[PDB]
Amino acid sequence: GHMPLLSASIVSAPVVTSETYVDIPGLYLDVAKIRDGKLQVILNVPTPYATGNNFPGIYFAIATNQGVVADGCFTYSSKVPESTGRMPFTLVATIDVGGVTFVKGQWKSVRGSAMHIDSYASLSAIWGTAA
Amino acid sequence: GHMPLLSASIVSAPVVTSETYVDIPGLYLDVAKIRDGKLQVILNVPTPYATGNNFPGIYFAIATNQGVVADGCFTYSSKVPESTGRMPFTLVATIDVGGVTFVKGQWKSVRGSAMHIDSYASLSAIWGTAA
Amino acid sequence: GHMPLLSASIVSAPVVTSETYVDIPGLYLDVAKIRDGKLQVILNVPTPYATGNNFPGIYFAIATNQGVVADGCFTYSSKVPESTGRMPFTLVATIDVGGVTFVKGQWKSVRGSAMHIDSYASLSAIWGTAA
Ligand SMILES: CC(=O)N[C@@H]1[C@@H](O[C@@H]2O[C@H](CO)[C@H](O)[C@H](O)[C@H]2O[C@@H]2O[C@@H](C)[C@@H](O)[C@@H](O)[C@@H]2O)[C@H](O)[C@@H](CO)O[C@H]1O
Ligand SMILES: CC(=O)N[C@@H]1[C@@H](O[C@@H]2O[C@H](CO)[C@H](O)[C@H](O)[C@H]2O[C@@H]2O[C@@H](C)[C@@H](O)[C@@H](O)[C@@H]2O)[C@H](O)[C@@H](CO)O[C@H]1O
Ligand SMILES: CC(=O)N[C@@H]1[C@@H](O[C@@H]2O[C@H](CO)[C@H](O)[C@H](O)[C@H]2O[C@@H]2O[C@@H](C)[C@@H](O)[C@@H](O)[C@@H]2O)[C@H](O)[C@@H](CO)O[C@H]1O
Repeated sequence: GHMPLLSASIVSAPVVTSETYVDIPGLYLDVAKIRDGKLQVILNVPTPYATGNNFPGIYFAIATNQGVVADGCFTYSSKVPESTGRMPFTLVATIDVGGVTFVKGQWKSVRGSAMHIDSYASLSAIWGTAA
Repeated sequence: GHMPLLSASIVSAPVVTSETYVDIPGLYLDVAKIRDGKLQVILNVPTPYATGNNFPGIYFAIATNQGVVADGCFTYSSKVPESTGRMPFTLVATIDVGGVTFVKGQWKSVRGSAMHIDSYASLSAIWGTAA
Repeated sequence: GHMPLLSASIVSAPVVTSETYVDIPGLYLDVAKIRDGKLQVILNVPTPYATGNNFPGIYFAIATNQGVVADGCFTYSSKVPESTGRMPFTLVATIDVGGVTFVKGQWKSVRGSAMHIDSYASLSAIWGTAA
């Protein structure tokens, strides 16, 4: 149709620790399957947790073929929290589509944390034009 | 008009405890008042808190006539926190409108928590098409 | 173009304490540079922290020429946390453009907190119509 909404959602990912950004499997939009204008991209990870022994947390990024375009993180406020609580995370970025063929979510450990998704997470994009 | 933006906002809700998803009163979009294509729905509860004595928290869901389409939660990282801090929460889901007549926000207790909204919260939807 | 996506992003702001809402520098959309219909506005501050000695936190607002349209906050759950963890924050509001010429992000201290952004934050708007 004429006003594309793109969405990918997952409910889990294998638990991993990574020093560097690695794809969150399943959070991937094939944009080439839009060639001009803009995409407002939301990465929504509403119920993540991190396990670790040095102020755990998770960095998240939005990436295209051109690499990371935006990132951010949550961290706990204790070195070893009593419980690794669920720390809702959302990241919003707008990309110029004019060598972008895909958008994806990525994550990376804070201080060696293991990264946990065990429920709904999504990557969404709304197509628009420049002003 | 030709590119509908839907929005509902509230500033409070009666405090309740619920084992199961119950509507957050006022976060409701009448979609039937769109019949094809997609809605990107955001549930934004930026300043909630939970009270309780067993690692309190709140689950939130986006639901249509067809039930819950996405959910997630925040939880505290202490069994009884010193203070029940404000834990911003956002949830994003894209729905195929092709027996959807309404979208609403819902919530449910984590471990018997009382659920508190006492400031701005919103439910938003942007209409688009399949790709 | 015919379906404008507006975006502004920053990676830092001078650290300040404020009793009242002050602009977050750089999170500003010139809307007048749209005169009818709606804007869905997202303020995304994914990696803020607050420093303070009385349950620190940050309030955030979306404002237009007409003032604040929505706000919310995060707060820590300890009076003086062991570490001031990163507390992702998102705020979503829909505005009727019919004396709006700009949209901006603002912030304000919780209990005298110093306010910290030292990585990506964004303010985004998608143009639509009434239903
Ligand atoms: C409070 C806490 O951290 N509990 C951990 C247990 O996690 C809970 O497990 C039960 C099933 O027995 C439920 O699945 C519950 O949803 C789990 O709690 C959720 O996840 C944890 C990690 C926290 O984020 C909590 O706030 C959230 O509600 C866990 O099964 C055990 C062993 O792995 O550790 C407990 O500390
Ligand atoms: C630190 C704390 O939890 N304070 C609680 C009190 O809540 C504050 O009340 C004052 C008015 O006296 C303000 O309204 C302030 O905004 C309230 O704090 C906010 O809400 C609490 C629940 C926390 O989320 C806090 O971080 C947030 O800023 C509360 O009135 C009393 C009794 O109910 O308990 C205090 O612990
Ligand atoms: C755990 C913690 O709070 N550490 C604080 C230090 O902040 C870390 O500094 C290192 C560089 O040495 C990195 O830049 C790291 O990313 C910083 O941690 C990040 O920011 C702090 C404020 C927390 O939000 C943390 O969770 C987050 O990962 C800081 O440099 C020093 C002195 O200012 O204080 C430490 O407590």
